[PDB]
Amino acid sequence: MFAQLVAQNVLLIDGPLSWYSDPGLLSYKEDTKELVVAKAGVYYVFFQLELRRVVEGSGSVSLALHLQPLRSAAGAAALALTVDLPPARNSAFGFQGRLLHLSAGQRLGVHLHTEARARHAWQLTQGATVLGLFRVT
Amino acid sequence: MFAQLVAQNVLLIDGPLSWYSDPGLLSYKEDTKELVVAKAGVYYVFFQLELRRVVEGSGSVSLALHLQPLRSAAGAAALALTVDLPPARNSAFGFQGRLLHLSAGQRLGVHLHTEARARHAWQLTQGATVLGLFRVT
Amino acid sequence: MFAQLVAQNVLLIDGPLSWYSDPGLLSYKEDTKELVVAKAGVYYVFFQLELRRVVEGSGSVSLALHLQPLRSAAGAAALALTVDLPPARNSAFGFQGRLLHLSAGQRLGVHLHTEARARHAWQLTQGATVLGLFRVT
Repeated sequence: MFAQLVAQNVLLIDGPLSWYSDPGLLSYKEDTKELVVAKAGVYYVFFQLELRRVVEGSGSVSLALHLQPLRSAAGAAALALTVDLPPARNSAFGFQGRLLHLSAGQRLGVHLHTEARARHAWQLTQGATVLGLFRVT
Repeated sequence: MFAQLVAQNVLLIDGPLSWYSDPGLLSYKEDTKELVVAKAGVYYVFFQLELRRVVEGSGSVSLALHLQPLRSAAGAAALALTVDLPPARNSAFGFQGRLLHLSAGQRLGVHLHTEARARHAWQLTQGATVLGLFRVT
Repeated sequence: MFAQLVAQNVLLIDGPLSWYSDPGLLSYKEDTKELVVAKAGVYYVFFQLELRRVVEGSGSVSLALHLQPLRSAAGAAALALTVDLPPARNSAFGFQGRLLHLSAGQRLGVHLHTEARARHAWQLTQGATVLGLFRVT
């Protein structure tokens, strides 16, 4: 039991990422942009983000994995990655992984936020933003 | 067979980290600040460190995983992470993982060192320093 | 089914890395500098690169994992890591992992490229460049 998805998005538009199964290799829902877990268990979950400067912009970008229905109003992220974008090093890269208890039926969604002096200046390297997981149980 | 711990420490005081089991989810010893492995085997082991600037400080911070009783006077680290702190990007982040042969009964300890022009200026983001592992055997 | 290799190379010479089994712990071929996979399956594959400034140089360094016989003229990398080297932070570090479908008999090779204003100025920290993997199947 495992999965790996690649993000379609290259432009830095805030909100949830759209995914597609990895060509290289539970299921995805294109309508809500939500991965859904079938088997309950402890999963190793990782994601990865590359950025390329395509110009003189700066700031930071954030990925956050949110689990299904929130189950609290607090809205905590199960996984979160921050990457700073230098002003004029034309690339930036983040990797993070950890163990997660996931429930049978639990939807997963990934959100991108960018607080930058130029959201136009950088963009995601196409094919280089990946969410992967496998069951340790 | 797996585990994941979160560091209590936010202040940058040198010496061994204090841990607690992840709320999200072999055993820990609070007295010596040492995780202890029950089953022998090859484990994937990872740790993760986030830092936040809370001011104009700089330098670097280091995490090192040391295995149990040293078994040599050399004192080599099984796992080690270095993160540089820029002077006035208000955050810094390190992730590292690798495969380790671990012995039944082996204690694990994690040490933090900081060589900085202001140890007061940065601190660990609370909940964001994690040590995790699972058996590949 | 797993493996972990450490790179012999410390100097920043372009081309394929030479490896050796991890002292800490399918097979390696010293003649072609190629790891070879025995059992078919989905593997979690990771690599790691540390760099140390040993002087006033700058630029970037790249690792790329290429799979066996190319099977296309395109020559895409299954795994790729980029690390920028600041001019006068005396260290740099990259980690990346993802899930890969690997074929029985498939050779793996890792290539290092450096585009730098001084390839002489930085070098790989000895023992700190690692390629590891384990089967998720």
